[PDB]
Amino acid sequence: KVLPDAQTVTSVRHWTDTLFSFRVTRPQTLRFRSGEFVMIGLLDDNGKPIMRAYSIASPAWDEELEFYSIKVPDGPLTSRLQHIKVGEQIILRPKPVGTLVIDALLPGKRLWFLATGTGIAPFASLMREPEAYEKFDEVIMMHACRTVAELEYGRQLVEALQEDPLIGELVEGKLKYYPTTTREEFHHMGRITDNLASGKVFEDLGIAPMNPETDRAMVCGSLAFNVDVMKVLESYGLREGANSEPREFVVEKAFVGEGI
Ligand SMILES: Cc1cc2nc3c(=O)[nH]c(=O)nc-3n(C[C@H](O)[C@H](O)[C@H](O)COP(=O)(O)OP(=O)(O)OC[C@H]3O[C@@H](n4cnc5c(N)ncnc54)[C@H](O)[C@@H]3O)c2cc1C
Repeated sequence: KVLPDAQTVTSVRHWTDTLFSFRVTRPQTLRFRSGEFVMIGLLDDNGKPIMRAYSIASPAWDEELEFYSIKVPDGPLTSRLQHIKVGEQIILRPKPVGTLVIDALLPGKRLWFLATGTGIAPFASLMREPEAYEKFDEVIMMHACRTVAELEYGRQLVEALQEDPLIGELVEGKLKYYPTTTREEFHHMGRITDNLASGKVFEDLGIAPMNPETDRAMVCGSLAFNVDVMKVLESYGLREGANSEPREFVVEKAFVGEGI
């Protein structure tokens, strides 16, 4: 059974028939930076581990670890994981890594989180990271999904941040949220690549145009989504970097392959 690096589910919350979030106890010695991912999983029928990469959806200070997950019909992990219940366990490898970290960027004045689908997961972490509002004056969350229902987890998160009297102040008109659908009717629509290139996002939010001097960005989507967004960023004069030589943006795959 689930014994290796076992942690315990403390809460579960379903959002759509393809999306759910959950939280589990944190390993005692685990330390990470907001944005990083880890390996989790469950045993298959024969007792073999089914391991998968997951961004930690909670910020570094949170006492429990949060995850925002797809539900793949017939997906080896999530076909099983979607039916997880409080009190049940999961395997968790306490080896955080990744390049969606503030340290992997040149310091600047504005920070952009550019995501689609479950790619908002590392930004559910980072948007709740103190350092994000310390090192930057403005934090822009662009989230693009096909439907209004897929935006809800993210929408509730940002609502909680903007309303809470304490955080609401600490995040003093710094956090800007721009959700869009690409298929379903919604007050705000369009692909991140198009809304960034056209300059429409700037008019809607009422913000200064993208500037390589000051703007820094993180991209988390399908490989296809990362490619297109890289181009638009580079058109603005921003260059890809990392911990080795930090520049103005970083990208990570929300998953491998084509996507649900
Ligand atoms: C760096 C990294 C971070 C990741 N973070 C998350 C995360 O926080 N939340 C999460 O749900 N998944 C995340 N993924 C994907 C995750 O590792 C698994 O692929 C996922 O749990 C589904 O596993 P499965 O075995 O059920 O399906 P798989 O056998 O892994 O894949 C089945 C198919 O479903 C599609 N798919 C898989 N994951 C997604 C996704 N998240 N969104 C849309 N389509 C998908 C792909 O087309 C894939 O071909 C991440 C992947 C990487 C590489």
